[PDB]
Amino acid sequence: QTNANDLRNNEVFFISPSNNTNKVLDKISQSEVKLWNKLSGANQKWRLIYDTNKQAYKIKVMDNTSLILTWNAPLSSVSVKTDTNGDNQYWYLLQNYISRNVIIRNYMNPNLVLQYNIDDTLMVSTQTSSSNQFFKFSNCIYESFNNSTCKIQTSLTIKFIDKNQNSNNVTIWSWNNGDNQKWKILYNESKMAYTLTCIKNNEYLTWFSSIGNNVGTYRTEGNNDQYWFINYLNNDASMYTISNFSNQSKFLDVVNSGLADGTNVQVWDSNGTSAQKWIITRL
Amino acid sequence: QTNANDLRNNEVFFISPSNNTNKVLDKISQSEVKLWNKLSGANQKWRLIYDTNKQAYKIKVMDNTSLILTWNAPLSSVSVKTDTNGDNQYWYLLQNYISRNVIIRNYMNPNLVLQYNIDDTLMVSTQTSSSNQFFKFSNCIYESFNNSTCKIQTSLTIKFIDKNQNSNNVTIWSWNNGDNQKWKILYNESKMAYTLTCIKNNEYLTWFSSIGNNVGTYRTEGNNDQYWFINYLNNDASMYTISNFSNQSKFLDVVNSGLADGTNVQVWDSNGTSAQKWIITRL
Repeated sequence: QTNANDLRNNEVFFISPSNNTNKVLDKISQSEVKLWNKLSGANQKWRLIYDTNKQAYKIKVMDNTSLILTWNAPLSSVSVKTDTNGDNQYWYLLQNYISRNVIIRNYMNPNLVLQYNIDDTLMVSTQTSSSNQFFKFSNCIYESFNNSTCKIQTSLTIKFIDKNQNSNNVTIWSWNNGDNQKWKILYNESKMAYTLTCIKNNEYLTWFSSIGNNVGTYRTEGNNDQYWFINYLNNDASMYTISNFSNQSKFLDVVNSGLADGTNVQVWDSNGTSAQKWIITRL
Repeated sequence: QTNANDLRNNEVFFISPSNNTNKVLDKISQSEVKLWNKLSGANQKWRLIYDTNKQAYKIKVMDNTSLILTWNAPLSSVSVKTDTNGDNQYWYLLQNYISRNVIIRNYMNPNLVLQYNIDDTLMVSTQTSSSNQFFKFSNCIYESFNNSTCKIQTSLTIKFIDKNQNSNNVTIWSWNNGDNQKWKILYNESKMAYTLTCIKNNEYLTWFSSIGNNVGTYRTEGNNDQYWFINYLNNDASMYTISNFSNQSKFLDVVNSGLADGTNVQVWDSNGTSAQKWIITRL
């Protein structure tokens, strides 16, 4: 139904066993992983990091530890460990087109794939036709927010994305409960990106690409500068970046990290600062 | 760039080694397969037949022999043999999202995948990280006809799809070299189906689906009855079926198999007759 769960570089996923949508791959401690009941905590979320030479991925937990899924060669166990770029920490993600099921096949020893056991433990094993070696990937951000109305807070202070009443200009402002501060998030299948639609005027959060660096709202023309990528912070699934479809380097940004009402929301070159960190919450 | 090469049930493909797009899997004799340089024979074309229970496919050669790709258990050789629905004749097709490369992994013994050797022979083997176990799949019809102008002959007699002068109607007619007998075929990424635009008037071949069985031409609105699926005959890649996106059971049909100039063209329930068999030729 959607291409939003495709195995894209730099997206974040729940990894579930094919036999149970309510369990997910879960970092349970400093080193151990297991299948666990789905709670949508950061320790159940995994960023894919593709290497184009190997055609394989690293699988990184998003609880801010930066640990990656690791085959404990020469044993049959798996863990989460420091990224040392080991062959044993790379995994092919090879997908069945119809069912969407994926094998997670080790790069160092491609005889071996990830397997889930009856008792919810994980291991690597030689390959069989059992469903205990098939997993599904669901994109966390799409699950959280697609076709949903949201408040969007700057990390800098308790202030939200606000469309001006006279202008179509976007600023940060305190919570009014106003429709000018509420945004309908919707994935576009064809662009493979999001629109954010102000509830007040039913138009798209827009980087005015022609004019300069200003972000406001604008007509629903579907121009390139009206589409956005929404991701978690590189290491941390408690906050989000919002970057523009027209230029990936351009991130939604509070001008000069201004803390007060009315301070302008723009796009700015990618920098890692708190000015470009946001908190999207569903209403 | 295109979803047209996706590993769809009931499509026909060239199967290429990842290291060379000019080579394809070729049935060279009654029982043997080998990589060969890409030519135009139906012995280099393979239909996928998916089993929902197995999550795997049979891979059927299209030279009208009906033979399918077979692991010669317990040896390491492969061949083409009579379809017995053997576990050794089913193959998982598991694909890498970014590169589009596919492993061809045996259902009976999933330790084993198809491998191409430097001498162009094929075998099965335990899995490695080598490019010699990665294949590309290219949809033959898309490669043959996308964005090209074609003539379309009924199998019944040497006559062609023809938009009449005085109406929107389509019939079969003897060849005039007329613009009204020429059809631009173009795949639509969203619909995952083709349009056929009459060169004379820039209109889509269209089933008038609200009011009867008639096929003619109509304005480029992009309605469901203006899109078509183009496939080879189930067994035989010298001829084609053309069926309607609106309702897949409705196939392009020469009314009552009339052989004469002006015989109407319609859609009709799938029945395997010569009236529903066409010959598409690129001009």
